[PDB]
Amino acid sequence: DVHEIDETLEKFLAENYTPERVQQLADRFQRTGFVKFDSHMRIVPEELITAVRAEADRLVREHSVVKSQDVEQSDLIRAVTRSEVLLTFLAGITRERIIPEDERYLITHQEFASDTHGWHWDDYSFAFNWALRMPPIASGGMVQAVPHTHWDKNAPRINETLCERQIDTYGLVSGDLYLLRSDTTMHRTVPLTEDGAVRTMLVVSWSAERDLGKVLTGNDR
Amino acid sequence: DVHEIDETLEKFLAENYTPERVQQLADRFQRTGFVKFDSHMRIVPEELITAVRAEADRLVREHKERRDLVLGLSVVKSQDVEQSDLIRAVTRSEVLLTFLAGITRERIIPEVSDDERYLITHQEFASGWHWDDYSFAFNWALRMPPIASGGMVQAVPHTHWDKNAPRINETLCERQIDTYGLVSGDLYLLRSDTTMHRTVPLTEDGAVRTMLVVSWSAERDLGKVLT
Amino acid sequence: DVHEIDETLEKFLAENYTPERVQQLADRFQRTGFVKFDSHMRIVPEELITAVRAEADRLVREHKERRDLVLGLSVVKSQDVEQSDLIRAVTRSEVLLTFLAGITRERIIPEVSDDERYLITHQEFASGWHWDDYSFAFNWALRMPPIASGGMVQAVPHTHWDKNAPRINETLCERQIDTYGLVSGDLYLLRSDTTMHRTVPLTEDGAVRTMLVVSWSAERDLGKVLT
Amino acid sequence: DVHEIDETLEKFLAENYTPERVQQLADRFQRTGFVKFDSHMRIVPEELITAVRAEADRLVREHSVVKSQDVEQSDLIRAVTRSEVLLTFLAGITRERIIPEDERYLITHQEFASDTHGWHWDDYSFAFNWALRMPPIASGGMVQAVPHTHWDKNAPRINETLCERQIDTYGLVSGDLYLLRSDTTMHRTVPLTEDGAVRTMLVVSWSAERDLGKVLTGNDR
Repeated sequence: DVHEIDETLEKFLAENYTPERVQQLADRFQRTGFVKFDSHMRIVPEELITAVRAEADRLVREHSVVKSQDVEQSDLIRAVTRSEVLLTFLAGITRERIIPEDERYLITHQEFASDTHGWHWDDYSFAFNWALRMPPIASGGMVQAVPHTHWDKNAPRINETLCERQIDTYGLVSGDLYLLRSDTTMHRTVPLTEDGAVRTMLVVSWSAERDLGKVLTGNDR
Repeated sequence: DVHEIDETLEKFLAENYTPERVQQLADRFQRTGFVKFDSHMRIVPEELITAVRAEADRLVREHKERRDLVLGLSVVKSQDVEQSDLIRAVTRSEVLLTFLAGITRERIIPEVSDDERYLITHQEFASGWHWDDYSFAFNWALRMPPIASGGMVQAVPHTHWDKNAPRINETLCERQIDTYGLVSGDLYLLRSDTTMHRTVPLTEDGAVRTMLVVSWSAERDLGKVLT
Repeated sequence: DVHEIDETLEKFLAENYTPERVQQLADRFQRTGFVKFDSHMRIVPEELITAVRAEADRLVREHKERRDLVLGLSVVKSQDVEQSDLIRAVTRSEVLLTFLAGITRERIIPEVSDDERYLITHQEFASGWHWDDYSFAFNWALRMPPIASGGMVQAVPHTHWDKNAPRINETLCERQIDTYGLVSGDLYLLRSDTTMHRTVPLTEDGAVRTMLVVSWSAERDLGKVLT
Repeated sequence: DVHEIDETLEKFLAENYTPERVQQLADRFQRTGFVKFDSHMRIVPEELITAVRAEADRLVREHSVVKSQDVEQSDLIRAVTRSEVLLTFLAGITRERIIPEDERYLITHQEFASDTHGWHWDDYSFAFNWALRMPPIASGGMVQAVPHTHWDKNAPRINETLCERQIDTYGLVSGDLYLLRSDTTMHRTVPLTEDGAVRTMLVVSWSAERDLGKVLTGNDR
């Protein structure tokens, strides 16, 4: 199945997306920092999600959090998460070039009550996440997002940021994907409420031109 | 002071509120379920807040001592709070209640099932989402930790408590959360039956949070009990 | 049909609404001042809408003829609309009113000063922001032009009419405007005393807009008159 | 006074703005498409606004709308609206390079009832506008804005856009300036309600890198 992934996605995307539909998602992505690809808005065909899930549960059995270099050992994940077809398509949503170049990958695995990935920003512009396994909404695990913010590393003022803004909450079901503007959207996961609530996330980090400019200047400018 | 309290409050409110300001607050209360009375919007003069804080501190210390002397987050129950003449006077003031009814835009009935008229909570160590059974909560944030330590109030207005399926997390997925920072001495009025609300957990021991909570009914709550 | 109307409406509502759906609409009505009953949320069956549209068309044509025969945007006044048995039956239906009171979460009183119980407007040529004096407007968008021609409803909830200084444009600067597209046959319920609202101007001759407007009171409107 | 404008603005901005304040305005600009520089948030000292006003009323006396090449004849307006100090400062708000390069300038002048500049988008990323004269709010003339939208030139669907979004309204007083993200914020002016309501606007259009890329590709990509 390898190397044919490109044609498989180019066909799937071309059949399911008009340019106008992509521009509506671009509007939503700019407004909210967040686009969810659920069963009503698939971006990757179901067979490849089951495959990526299979690869992730295998890497989880040798962890919980799986660090980037371990995740990078999967050839399927590298092929999908760097597919020029997928990156070009998603740049219609970001309305800017995506640069798939560090901590490139990560697999979170939550299970015990109060499991959380607390409020934070990331140093890169984009997060492309696969919610391979998600507990029911009542068990927690939703993503929460505060767009149009920024990380002041000398005084992040997370709680004062919440007082100035409204929090969006996104429920996820197993197999959902989502794109996040991870540098200006403060985000977190909702703590798990039960033990035995399995939450497995593949996180993929990409850059924009602004992230290359920050590297070249060593400065937020 | 006794009936001097009502005279003090009437003069303070008359000196500080225009009809237009009251209507602006009423618009905010309908829109958000929440109105904060802070240093830029006092409703009770600062001298009375200090006195109410002293009374709440006394009740908390006495409650803690009595508990220690019997049993070996503290919560002062309604009947114990009610014994404070000062707290009873300010929180049942005809002047304050009538003023606030201009913001609720409906009658406030200072009657609730006795066990939940009043409450004082005092939190000293790091330690959820709900609705109440009555329309109004009038809360005195007598002592608040830094915003950075937590303790904010969060609110989701225009919701409802389905007692058979509360669906808190599904409600969060459909709505946006508002967060309100408080500092010591702030008061707030909350539409507690249609605003899903919680206290933000404190994330640091030694952050002290002392709240006086007062529950009031509206006409809908009387009817609900009757049917 | 006569009392067959109430039986038809009861069965239609019972078949199409769960308690959870009604509470969701009540949450939306409190939050936005507005609930649209469109093809995905019918409240009156389509056959009755067609019949009400035919009656409104008749009243408009008869009104226009009578005016032409005396004098040489048409507006059918309340007393003339009231003569339609069909329109009177559907708009005063105990079944419909009781159902909608689940969305308002308060009693609906189908009484208003007689001159403004009912209204039919009919607009045929290209041609403002206000509040009403009563809590509820139940509107039948019987004929609507394309959205591109205008005719939407815009709304700013959680406001109030200061009759001495309405300050429409200053209100707009403080709030966000909601816009609702309508197609022929849509109905909507509006909290007309706290939602500043307008019809979007039609920007094309030959775009036809026919509306049946019904005003209802809440308990606050009875009290307001009495005081 | 000419040529000293740079130092005059560099001093004024450095005394009145911390980097943190600029980043809060950046957050607001991304969220809303709109930052207002009123008496509480001046960007240009009062003496230069009175001067620019003086120049604009003169150009208005020989118009109403004053086209770009006529406006360009004013040396003061060119100096201020291309000041490297101002452009560099404002790029802290846009969080991207501003390119002051076509219809570079425009002076609208409204006066009779129902005067309006109807709903539209612009072809450039930024509008830097000077509300030199504004009637009272009750006479109209406010700016209205719908951010996170886009101009589909084959079917702009303005009214359907309003049905999907909320409208922001910004009141302006004489001397207010504002920065607008003019390509993704649908915008208009509120029609004047009285005759003799004088509304004089200087509009300055700037590009971003995305606008140069659209030129080079002839395409929205």
